[PDB]
Amino acid sequence: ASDPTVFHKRYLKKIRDLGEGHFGKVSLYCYDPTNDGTGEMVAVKALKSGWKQEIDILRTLYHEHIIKYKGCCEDKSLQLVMEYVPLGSLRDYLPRHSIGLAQLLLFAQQICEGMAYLHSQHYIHRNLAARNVLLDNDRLVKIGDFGLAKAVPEGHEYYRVREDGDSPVFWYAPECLKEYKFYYASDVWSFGVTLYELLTHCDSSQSPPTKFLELIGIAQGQMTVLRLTELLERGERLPRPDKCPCEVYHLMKNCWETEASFRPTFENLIPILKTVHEKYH
Ligand SMILES: CC(C)[C@H](C)n1cc(-c2cc(C(C)(C)O)n(C)n2)c2[nH]nc(N)c2c1=O
Repeated sequence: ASDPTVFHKRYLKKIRDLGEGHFGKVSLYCYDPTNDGTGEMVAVKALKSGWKQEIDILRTLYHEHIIKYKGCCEDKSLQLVMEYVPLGSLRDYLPRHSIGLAQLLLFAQQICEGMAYLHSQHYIHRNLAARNVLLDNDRLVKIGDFGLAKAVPEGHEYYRVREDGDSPVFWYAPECLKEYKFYYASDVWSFGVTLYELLTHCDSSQSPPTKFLELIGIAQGQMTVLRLTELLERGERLPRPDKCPCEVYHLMKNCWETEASFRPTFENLIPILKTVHEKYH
């Protein structure tokens, strides 16, 4: 008799490494607390100011399309225990599997469902990329890696953070690149980029950073963020992917409205994506 959210190191046996989450390596573990021979698979992220904020946030969320908090283990450091999403990320999935257009439109829809909820709870994700969206057994999107997620203070529209280390700047709106201000609408921009990725089946050669650097026309370096910002401010965007319908590119372009106030909300995007998914099913 005790708290299920408390995980004990003696019953966690590591199967393998899964990947590098932002601010923490994720691994796969078998948790057999009752020694019944089977236990359960779980994902475990090792964390070292806001270095716990991913646990603080993710434990307050309950939704089918957001990866589910299970508990913690601190037997200095901390291990976030999450559900194991067994098919991994879309970035590594889509290039290795054949996937139709409607199925892609359905993954996009699910992301919006999860993100509408997230924003309702007054959080921003700040890391919405195909790489951080995971598939379960039924090919259901679970949104993951809340390493950069923040609580938007109440009454406010954005949150200001200048990340001392790496961040996904090729998924980031100009206000993010320029003012380090992250609105709810900024996550919609990232979703837009995430949908571009979907439709390119995450071909690395067509990936947002590959594309954006070609368009900038200058080699990667200290001035890139500035040039990317000036490029996006001139209204250039990622190209319509091959065999992507015009109507679906328009959706991406609307999520890519330069000024953040003119972008769709995740609420607004849900009916639209259902209707467009229907049209191509
Ligand atoms: C969201 C990413 C950044 C992290 C690393 N991540 C990865 C996985 C995963 C990775 C794989 C492979 C294909 C082997 O690399 N699989 C099958 N699953 C995973 N599963 N469940 C989770 N919560 C979870 C996760 O967070």
